[PDB]
Amino acid sequence: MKAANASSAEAYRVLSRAFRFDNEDQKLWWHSTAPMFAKMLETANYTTPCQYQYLITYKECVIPSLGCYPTNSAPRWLSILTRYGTPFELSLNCSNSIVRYTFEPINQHTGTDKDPFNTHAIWESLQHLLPLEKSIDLEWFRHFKHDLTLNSEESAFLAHNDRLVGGTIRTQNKLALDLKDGRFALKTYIYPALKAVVTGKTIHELVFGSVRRLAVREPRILPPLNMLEEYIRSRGSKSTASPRLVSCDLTSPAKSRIKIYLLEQMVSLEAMEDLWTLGGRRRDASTLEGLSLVRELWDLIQLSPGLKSYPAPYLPLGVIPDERLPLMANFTLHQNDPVPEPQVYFTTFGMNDMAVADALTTFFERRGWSEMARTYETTLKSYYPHADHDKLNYLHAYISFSYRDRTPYLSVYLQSFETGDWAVAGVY
Amino acid sequence: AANASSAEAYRVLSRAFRFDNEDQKLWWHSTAPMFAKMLETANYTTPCQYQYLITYKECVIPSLGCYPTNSAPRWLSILTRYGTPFELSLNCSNSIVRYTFEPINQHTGTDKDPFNTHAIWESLQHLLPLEKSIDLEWFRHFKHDLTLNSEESAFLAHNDRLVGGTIRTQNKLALDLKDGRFALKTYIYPALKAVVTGKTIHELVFGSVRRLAVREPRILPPLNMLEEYIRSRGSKSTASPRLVSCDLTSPAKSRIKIYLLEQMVSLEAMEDLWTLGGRRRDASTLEGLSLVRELWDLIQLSPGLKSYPAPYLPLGVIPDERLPLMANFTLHQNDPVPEPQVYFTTFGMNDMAVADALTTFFERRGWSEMARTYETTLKSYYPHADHDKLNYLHAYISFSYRDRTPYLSVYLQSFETGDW
Ligand SMILES: N[C@@H](Cc1c[nH]c2ccccc12)C(=O)O
Ligand SMILES: N[C@@H](Cc1c[nH]c2ccccc12)C(=O)O
Ligand SMILES: CC(C)=CCSP(=O)(O)OP(=O)(O)O
Ligand SMILES: CC(C)=CCSP(=O)(O)OP(=O)(O)O
Repeated sequence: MKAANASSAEAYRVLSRAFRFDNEDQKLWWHSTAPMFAKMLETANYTTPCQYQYLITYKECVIPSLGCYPTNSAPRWLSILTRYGTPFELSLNCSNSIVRYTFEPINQHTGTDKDPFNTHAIWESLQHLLPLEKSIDLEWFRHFKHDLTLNSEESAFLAHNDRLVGGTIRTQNKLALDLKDGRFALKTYIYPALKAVVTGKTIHELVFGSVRRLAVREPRILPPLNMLEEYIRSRGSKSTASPRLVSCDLTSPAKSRIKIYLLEQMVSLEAMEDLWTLGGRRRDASTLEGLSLVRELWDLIQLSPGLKSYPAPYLPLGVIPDERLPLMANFTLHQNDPVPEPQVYFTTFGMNDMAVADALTTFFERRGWSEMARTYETTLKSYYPHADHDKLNYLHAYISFSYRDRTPYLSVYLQSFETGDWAVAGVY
Repeated sequence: AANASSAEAYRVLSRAFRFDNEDQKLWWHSTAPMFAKMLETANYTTPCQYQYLITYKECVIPSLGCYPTNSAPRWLSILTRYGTPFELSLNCSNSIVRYTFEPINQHTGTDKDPFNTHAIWESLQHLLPLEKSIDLEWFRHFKHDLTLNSEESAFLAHNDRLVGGTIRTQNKLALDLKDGRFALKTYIYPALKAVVTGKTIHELVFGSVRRLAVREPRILPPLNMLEEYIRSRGSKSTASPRLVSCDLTSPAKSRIKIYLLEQMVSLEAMEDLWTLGGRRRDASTLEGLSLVRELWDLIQLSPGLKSYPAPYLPLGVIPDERLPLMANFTLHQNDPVPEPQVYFTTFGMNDMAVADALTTFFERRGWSEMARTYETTLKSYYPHADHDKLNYLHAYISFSYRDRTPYLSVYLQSFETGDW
């Protein structure tokens, strides 16, 4: 019985017939990622015009910022975005059927001596996106980018001394788009790790210092920021959780979230709960309903528990993972709520994909997400229709969970590379 | 322009050798150019070069498992950060080439031997007839006490939640190649023993040496001192027992070396290991301490507490990590004080910088040849590498100060060398 194949997605096929590509890399990027992208839009019930709209913006504004087509045979920028270092990833917000994607902007100067840590390329991507969406605001972006990524002089200093960082993934910042309502919302992610190296500060001081400075002009972010920092400090100097990155929405400050992400090396339900409740600071009924769903997801997904080291910096393409990763959580500073809001990440990368898709579909059924439950596995398989589906262990990078307005919110972050007809065209 | 693949013994043996599978052939071409070039530059005689390379090819290569690639199942050895089961070291102070490997056979990693506790017996069987001075008395003792038996293996295999991402290596062998003969050593990793028995690695190792000391009372004093030193570091010590080695030679000639992993990478940490927390303060200890400090100053290890790294790295992935220090303490039967050897763990550091540090140290000791040829030879092992960007060749530099002689070895990535 012939099976569904994302390369048959009509919007993918039509756009392929329409599009001008002026280099090979972009063309490869399009054919590598668009089948899954178009198929995901379709199955998430985006109207046909919206499928076209989003795939065109992606092709015209984003693909030219994904650098050369990734192979193991030629140099490429390795992005912190995925374990394979590819600078593009789709996520399906399953609870709302919203498609999002994240990319790390890369341009000609990325990784050359003019931008050895890729701290400049993001401006050029913003330049292409800004005219498309009136609501895009860069005020907070500029602030965090200035405080938390390498400037030019820090870059040249670290490039000369790059013995200090060896094989460190260099990503400074990434952008993501939430696709909704014929519009998009823009988000950024900023990785202060190398900024920490060069300033001799810790990522925590950088992140919290920058947010405090911002709270001078935006006092409403201060109360959740204070609670967050008190929670972190309370975990002590041997905490298994450490600040890793910060995100904010690129819209007006009044509407923008700041999200502070902790890497949590202890994979256990207890560690997850502690993050969820900020060590028992959140005891409200809403938190507790959310908590029952965290526990349910924990029990379905069956992550391998225990302390997890940092993984190998990246996996070459084609390499089957043999690893399990730290959890993650972010804490959102809402301006209308004094208590930071958590979102937790079940880091499934390396786990059996069909098992994980089964855990997901069970969770979907239980939530009454009838259609999600019905279509999820079939659709997932269609993204990689030539794979040995039962042996895949690298599609599901993360499952997110938060509980917003008494509403379960879940996204899956999926390997997004060499999809559809591409493939034909020990210790765990 | 030097290239290890031009090494004559490697070229000539490559014309001579029968290989019965691809894996052994790949292993030979992957490792032999560096191994032959290393023997050449360490001034081994032509006959020794051939002799060591042949025994290596015939007795050892068939025990290295499938050729390591990222795209097929292989045994992941603790021996290297890439899980490859072969590594050459050069004892720079004596020009002695040594190598370590983890025996692997057909049953390794299967339900007949899921933790690779049996393969070693087969490798020993191949080596024994070549070296009369091999003795297994202490080896049998330690392996018995410190590695999984068949029963514990099946239990652990059925309960591998208890293992998780842990590298499973039970035991390794090393050959010191001197004077047309070789001395055999073993390294025994009691980590999984500890899981199944409920013992700490400390209890296992010290318990095992104490049971041995019944038959060999002379090892007891340095063992008591080592243990008193370790106990003195308390339950939150950043140093803990990791492995044990002994020579596979007659007990009267055999050293037992107990290894501590030291997560605190600092000069202070290294000095404390060197002097066993101030218990060693004789002139010879202090002379050695000077050299330790000088090495410290030259090598410039990234200081601070180092976490356990990823269990292993995929081949081809350059590291971004810095690792704990190591030290071993030797129990000599004629000396009541355990003798330390410390390890500067350079893995992940810029290799040319480390090579420059080493060259300077060689100069200062007047190892004038060592200093002249080291960088050149090192480059010739990986002649197509972007040498200045390499940060994974030097795994470790060892140092001890033996009968008032500086003793130094470098442990080097030994994989895909020469014209690979
Ligand atoms: N790979 C990222 C985590 C991540 C996965 N998907 C993402 C999408 C957007 C931002 C971050 C992510 C990290 O290690 O930190
Ligand atoms: N890889 C070993 C240390 C080591 C490096 N080279 C060696 C050679 C022989 C024995 C041990 C080693 C460990 O992690 O414990
Ligand atoms: C998967 C990880 C670690 C980060 C991305 S979180 P995100 O911005 O996608 O979160 P939301 O869009 O707010 O759900
Ligand atoms: C490099 C590490 C951690 C261990 C091996 S020590 P070794 O047996 O090679 O030391 P010697 O041969 O006694 O100098």
